[PDB]
Amino acid sequence: GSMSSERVLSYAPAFKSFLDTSFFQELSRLKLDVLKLDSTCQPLTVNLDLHNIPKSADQVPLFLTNRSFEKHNNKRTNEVPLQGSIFNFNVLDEFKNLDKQLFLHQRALECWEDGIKDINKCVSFVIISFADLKKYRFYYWLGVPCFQRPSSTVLHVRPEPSLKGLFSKCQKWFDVNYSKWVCILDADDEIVNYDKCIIRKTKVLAIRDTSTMENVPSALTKNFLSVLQYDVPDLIDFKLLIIRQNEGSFALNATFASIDPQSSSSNPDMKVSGWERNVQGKLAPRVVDLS
Repeated sequence: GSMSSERVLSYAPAFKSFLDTSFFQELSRLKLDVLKLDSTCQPLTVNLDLHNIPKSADQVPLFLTNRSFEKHNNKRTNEVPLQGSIFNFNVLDEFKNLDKQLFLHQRALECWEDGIKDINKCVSFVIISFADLKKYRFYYWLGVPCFQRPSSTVLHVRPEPSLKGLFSKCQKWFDVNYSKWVCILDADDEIVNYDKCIIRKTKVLAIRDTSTMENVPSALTKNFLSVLQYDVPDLIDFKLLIIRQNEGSFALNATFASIDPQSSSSNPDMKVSGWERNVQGKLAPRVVDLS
C-alpha cells in the first residue's frame, strides 16, 4: 500500500443463470428414461454472447434451453461455446444433503487437472437439480468452479494505461480464437496463444473476461492465475489485461503476494467457490414452478 492506486484485485461471479421453460421441459422428458437411477450426469453446452451483454447485467448470462442438451457441431454467429453438465438427483433428500462444498471442490479439481495441461480448458459450469414431475416444481443450483491455489495468494494491482492500445487487437484475437480464454504477448509483442515458456519471459497475459462490473473481473480470473502460478512458480510481477468486448477492458500492473507466511509451497491449499446466489441473494438452490 505504497504505490498510489495499488489495490488487491476483487472479483464478480462469472455468470448468471437463465434457464428457460424449454430447458425444464427437456430435463423432464429425459428424466422419465432414468427413473431407476439415483442420479445422472449429462453434458451440456451453452453459447456465450460476449458482444451483446445487456447493460443491466453484471456478468454474462448463461442461457440454458432444450438445445443445451444437444451435441453442438458448429459455432453460432458471434458466440463462444462453453461446456458444462447437469447432475440430476432422483431423490430430493440426496439433492438437499449432498455436501455442496465437497461437490464443487471435486468439480474444481477436474478443472484444475485440465488447466495445468491447457490453461484454456479450466473453465466449466455445473447444474445440480431435482425435478418434481408431479408438481412440475424444479430445484436447481448453478455452480461455476473457481479455484484459488495457493488459497493464500492475493493479487495486488494498479492501472497500466500505457497498455490500453492492445485492447482492440485482443478483442479481435479472442473473436477469431473462440475456443481460447487467454492469450499472451510474445517477445516481439505479437499476440499469441498462451505458452508457459514464453510468458515466463514476456510476462503479459490477457483474459477473456465475463464480468461487466467496472474494474472488477470475473472470478474465473482466479482459475487462470492459479494455473499461471503453477506454470511459472517464480513469477511475481507481470501485466494483466482484462479484455471485454464492450468499452470496459482494463490493464493492470500485477503482483502476486502471500497473506500466509506458514503456507505450504509444495502442497498449497486450494480455495474453491462459485455457487450462484438465488433470488434472495442467498447461497441456496433456486426453485421454479412450471405447472
